[PDB]
Amino acid sequence: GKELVLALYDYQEKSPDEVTMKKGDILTLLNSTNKDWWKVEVNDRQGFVPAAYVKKLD
Repeated sequence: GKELVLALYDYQEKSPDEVTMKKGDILTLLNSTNKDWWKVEVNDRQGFVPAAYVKKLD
């Protein structure tokens, strides 16, 4: 019942509520209620990244 997404691109956080990811990272999806920005967990950090830059795996 987990929810994982694949990072399709690098993304560097540009705001306090964003988080950085590297292409190929496997992120835990926390909140996908917004169509443009998804909240994800990238290890010990959480924050928003662009929804289009990740892909649901499950």
